[PDB]
Amino acid sequence: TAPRVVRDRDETNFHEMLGKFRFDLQGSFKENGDMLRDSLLQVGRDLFLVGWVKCRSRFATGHIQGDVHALSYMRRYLEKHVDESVSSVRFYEENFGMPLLEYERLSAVNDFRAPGKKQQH
RNA sequence: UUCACCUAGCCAACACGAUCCGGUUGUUUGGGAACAAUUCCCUUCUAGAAGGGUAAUCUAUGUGCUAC
Repeated sequence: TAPRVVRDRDETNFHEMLGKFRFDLQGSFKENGDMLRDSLLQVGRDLFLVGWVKCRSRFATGHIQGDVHALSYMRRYLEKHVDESVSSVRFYEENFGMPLLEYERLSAVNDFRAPGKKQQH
């Protein structure tokens, strides 16, 4: 687990680093956010996403991790290239350069609560 | 492909694998139950006749009875 202090430069290692994404969406969505979740999953597979994501009617956040260069494209896609209406984009934290990764597969957390408890809640 | 999340609610006979045990550890030829009164008649033989017995209990599935 050698840090970037060993010899990363602009020759060949400039595109050999990992990190975490930074995004926090907020605003109303069509139906219950089904369109946004489906669109994000298809694009995420092409970029070989590892982290997870959360989608809902209003709340939309998550933690996405991957390559330093791969995540750069997603920043522009999820800021202007949005078919739905977006109010504003927030940020929580970011970090570039880290040995190995935490997650292994891309998945979206969905509300699988039973319908019986929905009325009580 | 809810690869997710707790398990006093799993197989060692699909397979890998911690420890004990080591059956020339394989092969040739066979078997692996529920149903006995023998070809019964001095009337008959190269064109049809007389006798066949374990009645012990459950679960899951096809199939039947309806008008005086």
